[PDB]
Amino acid sequence: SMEQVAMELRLTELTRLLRSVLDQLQDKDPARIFAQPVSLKEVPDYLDHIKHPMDFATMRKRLEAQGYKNLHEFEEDFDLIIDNCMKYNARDTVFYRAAVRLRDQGGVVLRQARREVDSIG
Repeated sequence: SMEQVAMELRLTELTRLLRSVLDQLQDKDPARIFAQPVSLKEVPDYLDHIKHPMDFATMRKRLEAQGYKNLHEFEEDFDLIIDNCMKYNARDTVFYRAAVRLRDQGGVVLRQARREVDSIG
């Protein structure tokens, strides 16, 4: 149907906008702390601590399959990156501090992304 096509075009355009958002958020992680999944070979207990691991590469795979239906879903995964790190790592660590700085900086980006998603529809 044409209606199904129009919905698919909207999803495609959302995917475009979320790719630009993802790029901008990942630039706020110049250390690349959040680039890849935590390795279960290197942190064998991780899944005892963190139930839903998340990282920028895993987000990018979902994005490229057009797997985010709305900005809320994308934000959920970004918040998991931050929140997982702030739980597993202590306040005095480079990891935790990197997560705080990512959250603070990413807030700016996400605030305008929401306006754009609402504005363009």
